[PDB]
Amino acid sequence: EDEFGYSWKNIQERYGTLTGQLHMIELEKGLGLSLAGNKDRTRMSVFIVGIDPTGAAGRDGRLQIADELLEINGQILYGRSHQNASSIIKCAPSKVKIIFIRNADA
Repeated sequence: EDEFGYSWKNIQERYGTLTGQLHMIELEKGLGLSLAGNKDRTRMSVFIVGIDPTGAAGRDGRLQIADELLEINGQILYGRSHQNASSIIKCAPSKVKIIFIRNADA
């Protein structure tokens, strides 16, 4: 585990059954992300719709448009409005840890 209780074992146990590919990354902050989604949708509840190419996420280069955000710093993002998820991200300290899933055709 890290400070949020995150390990690859743990996150695989929680989310390993979802269709798509699970990821976890750490970034230093802002992140320069635009989010969209629907609170009540059962997949794609909060997802990335924009990445500032000059901001922390863009420079890092691992996050991609349409990536579905599950958690940041121990807080669950799905089932909540994208604005609430954006607020959580904005209020977070510099160091962030993000669990997300990517949904490729093939």
